[PDB]
This record gives sequence, C-alpha cells and structure tokens, in this order.
Amino acid sequence: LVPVYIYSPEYVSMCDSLAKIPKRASMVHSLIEAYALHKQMRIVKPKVASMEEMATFHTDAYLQHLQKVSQEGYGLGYDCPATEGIFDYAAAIGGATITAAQCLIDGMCKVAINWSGGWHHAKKDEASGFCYLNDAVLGILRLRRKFERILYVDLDLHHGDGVEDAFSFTSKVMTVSLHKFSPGFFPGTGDVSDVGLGKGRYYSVNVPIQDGIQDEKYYQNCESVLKEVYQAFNPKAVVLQLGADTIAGDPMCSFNMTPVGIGKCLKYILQWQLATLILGGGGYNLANTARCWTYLTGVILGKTLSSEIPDHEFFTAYGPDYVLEITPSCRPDRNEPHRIQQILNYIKGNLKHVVI
Ligand SMILES: O=C(CCCCCCC(=O)Nc1ccccc1)NO
Ligand SMILES: [K+]
Ligand SMILES: [K+]
Ligand SMILES: [Zn+2]
Repeated sequence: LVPVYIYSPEYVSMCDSLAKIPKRASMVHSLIEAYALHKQMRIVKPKVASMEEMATFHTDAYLQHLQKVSQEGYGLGYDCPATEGIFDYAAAIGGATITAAQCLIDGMCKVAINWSGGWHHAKKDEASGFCYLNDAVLGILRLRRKFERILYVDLDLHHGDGVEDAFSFTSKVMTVSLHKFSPGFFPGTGDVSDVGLGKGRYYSVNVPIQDGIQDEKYYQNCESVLKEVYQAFNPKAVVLQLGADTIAGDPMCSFNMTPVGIGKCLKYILQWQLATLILGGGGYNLANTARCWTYLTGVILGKTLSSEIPDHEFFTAYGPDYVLEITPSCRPDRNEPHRIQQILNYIKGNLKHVVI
C-alpha cells in the first residue's frame, strides 16, 4: 500500500542528458529528496527496456534506425535531434515506465511514479515533439496483460496525440486529454470532434482549452469529464500524465495553473482506489516543474509540505521568494463559459455509446 518511486542515480543522470530539459530530472528528485518524501516511498530501480519490449509498440525499422543514429550519427529533425546516445535515453525511460507498470501488476503498490516519463507524442515509427519513444503507450501495453480496461488521462498542456492514435482503434483503452487547442499550436490535433476510429470510436476523449485557465475552472471541467468517463468506461487501472507546462511561470505561457489545481484532479483520480501509473511530461520552468511534482508527490502520500523550500543542490534556482507555492500570472482567462459547457455536452453524448 506504499507508493512506488521509480528511481536510480544512473536513471536520473541519463534523463538529465536531454538537451530540451537539462538537469530537470535531478532538480525534481533532489527537491523530493530535500522533503524526505523518498523515505516514505518504495524505491525501485528501473530496468532498461529491451529491443523486444520497445517493439511492443514501435516498429523494428524505426527502433533500428534510432539505434544506428544513436550509435554513430523517421521524425528525427528540429524537435527530435538525431544525437548520439539517444537510444540509450529512450530505452531507459521506456524501461522505467514498464517497470512501474509491472509493479502495479505484481500488486506491490497501488500507485507507481515515473516523473521522467510521459513522453506522449511518439508514434510507432516516428519521433515527435521531443519524444523519441512513447513510454506512456508502453506502460499501457504492459498493464493490458493483467487489466481488461485502461484509462489514460493526459493533463499536459499539449494533446497526447501519440497515445491516442496508438489506441484509437481499440475499446479496451480509453484516452482522455485536456490540452490547449488553437490553430498553430502544437500538435494541432485533439478537437472535441476527435473520438477515435473503428471499434475504438467514442473511446478517445478530447477537451480543447484556451489560454489563461486557472485552478477552479480547470478542476470543475476536469472532474465533470472524469465523472462521466468513470461511470461509462469503468476502468480497472489508470495511467496519468501530469506534464507541468500548464503551470504559471512556464515559458510556454499558455495556461495559468498552480500545482494545487492539478493536485485536486489527481486526488479525484486517486480516490478511485485503482492501480495508477503516474508520469510526468512537459515542463520548461525547471524549478516550477520540480515544485509541482514534489507537491503532487506529497498529495499521493497524503502529506502537507512546508511552504519554505529546504536547502539542497539546486536551492539557488528557487529565487526570489524560495517557497513551494506558485502564484498565478496576471492575465485573462480566454475561455468562454458557454464553450466549456458545449464541449462537455459533446463528450456526454459520445459517452452514451460507451454502454458496453
Ligand atoms: O511538452 C511537450 C513538448 C511538445 C514539443 C514542443 C512543441 C513545439 C515547440 O514549442 N517548439 C519550440 C518552441 C520554442 C523554441 C524552439 C522550439 N509535449 O507535451
Ligand atoms: K494533455
Ligand atoms: K481508444
Ligand atoms: Zn507539453
């Protein structure tokens, strides 16, 4: 009944190597360590994913090219540079999410955590949006060995298109994504009209949101969706992506959330008493991202954290106030109340078909 914390010094060091988020994995772990939360969790060393394990979703052609490129020097472009050691990076995170999933299967825990995972843009044969490997999909595929129905919830700023498309043709996995949706904003997909294909029709849920949304309206909207989804789909396990690029102070500067708002969503999911795999994701204000996931780690543990940031390796990065709480920015909420309701109505309508 003690939460599992996927961690090892080698794993964090590996994750720090991603140029898009340098040293972020260390900052997140160090802050969690500084709050001594790791002593209240079961620490499990992540296995490195094998070629066969990564192949459960990704094509052999892609996996081999990724390795070849990684050894010496398919979506490898601006967002996903073909840099050396990138296959080792991909295998590590994939294996970490799988390890967490296997922990859920064994009954070792009710909640397993991998903050360095949640890379949800990767397709079976294509890297996309800083994602070389879709560890979230790999996590769901592993869970499907034991659980008959999986619910995937994506609270990242960006649409979880890679996870959605991976399961868009099946009805055993339902994907739910709350994300910014606006013409020109990555990845451009995930309108409310997108519900899946074939036998997977109505088993993909998308909630388009505009800039400036804050804790209260986000939670109410998220709860009402999850409420209908839970009763309609009746999941046996949950995969939860909690990308922190929605948090105020993120350079993306889109949503205006605090970890408290996201935390309430997490609480509502945690009370389902189901096997839950926790993943990170986006988050480009490194200190704030550590703040968020440290806070959420405390929420999972049912602990109240000291407002003042404890001294640690990255203490200087937490100026100028050096506290745990994050203050929302002073900019408008661009979401019209009537639009939110209609999106909700479409979703309720689609979930009527989920009566099987
Ligand atoms: O958080 C993410 C990462 C998505 C990939 C990034 C979107 C494209 C983008 O914003 N690119 C960019 C921005 C600033 C400077 C250079 C590239 N996914 O959830
Ligand atoms: K999302
Ligand atoms: K689906
Ligand atoms: Zn994102």
